[PDB]
Amino acid sequence: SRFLIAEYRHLIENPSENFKISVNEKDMTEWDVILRGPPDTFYEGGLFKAKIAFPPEYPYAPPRLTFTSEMWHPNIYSDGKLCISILIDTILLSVISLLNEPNPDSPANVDAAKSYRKLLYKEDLESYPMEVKRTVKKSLDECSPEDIEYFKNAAS
Repeated sequence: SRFLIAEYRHLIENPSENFKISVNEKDMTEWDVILRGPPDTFYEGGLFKAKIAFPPEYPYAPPRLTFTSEMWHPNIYSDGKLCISILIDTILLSVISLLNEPNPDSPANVDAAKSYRKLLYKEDLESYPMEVKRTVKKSLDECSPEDIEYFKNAAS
């Protein structure tokens, strides 16, 4: 519980341009994140809620990451599991980077993968982007104006 608590205080002291964290009031072993969609990508105006659940042992076991928000990405499953093994500070900023560079190896969510392939091979130029803009719109709907404040703001 001790590294956690240092990292946690570290992050609250050092607010990030592109994620808010906070402890799950109910569950100590979970942090609620919102990570902002990378600009100049389909995820442009994101704010995607998810949960980092630390197992009992943590440092020994890796933290699990699950999106609350509906996501459209080939590497995120339909339930929002994103298997960390691909690529906390670092982990979030890595996930942000992955949103815009799907990994063609593990195709967690098939529909999103097909859809991305279709964009790449110029078979369908409209779906993948619009499927993301959907999850973006939905995310802001599901986002308290307190939350929306934090971000564009801590961008100056």
